[PDB]
Amino acid sequence: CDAFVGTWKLVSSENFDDYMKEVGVGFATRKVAGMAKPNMIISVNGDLVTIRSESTFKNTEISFKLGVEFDEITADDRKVKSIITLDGGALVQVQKWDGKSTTIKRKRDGDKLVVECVMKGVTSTRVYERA
Amino acid sequence: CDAFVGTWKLVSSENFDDYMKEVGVGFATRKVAGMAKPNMIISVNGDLVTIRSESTFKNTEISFKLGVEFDEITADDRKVKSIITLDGGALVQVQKWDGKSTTIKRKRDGDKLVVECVMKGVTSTRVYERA
Repeated sequence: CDAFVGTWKLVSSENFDDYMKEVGVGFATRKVAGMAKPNMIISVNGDLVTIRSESTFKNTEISFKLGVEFDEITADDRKVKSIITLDGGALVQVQKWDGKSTTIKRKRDGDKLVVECVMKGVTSTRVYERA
Repeated sequence: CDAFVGTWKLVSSENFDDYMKEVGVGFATRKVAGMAKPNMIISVNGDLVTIRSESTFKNTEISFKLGVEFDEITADDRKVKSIITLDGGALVQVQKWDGKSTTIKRKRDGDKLVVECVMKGVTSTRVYERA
């Protein structure tokens, strides 16, 4: 929502390759993804929130209503069911596929946007600043 | 053999966490191993070559005759069958366990010692200089 709207550029990443390993992403896609460093663009229109990621490798885009489950195809090409809710001022996303699940939390920290992704006890943290 | 004897200290590493992932090493051991940066000490006595790795985490040591298969327990605790031969001036090691195999090549490059480890198309390169 409002505090999230804008274009954000990646400043740092911790354990992202390890998170992708746990999600089962293959070596080549982990390599392209780790080189890509995508921007994040968030915008809101009525009750629909859009989150777009743009890079040379892949652009992704999801538009959703908070609290309504929807189909998402991830950058690493998983087809998942996602639900995003607003809790404690953070956007909390749960993605479920093949009996597995991962949580992606997007939260404000100071003037930054922090994305935390958790897959079975492995946590990755990516920090973004406004472009 | 002679060009290999001495104590060597790690200068750089490329793709080692990715190699350990392919060998099936778990997150915590990959983390301790990636932090450890072990020295390598090689010595020869008669027809027995000893290669020792020393770190805060684990010290490992193998003594072997070139061309004779032997039992090795790796730093990540796999129990493997190893054979090391001298080919083209490089020590070439093959480790086999549970129907899998990986090759570790130790070769001189200039004044450096280069260790290349290959597991199903993922290659890691570590470069050492004399201590």
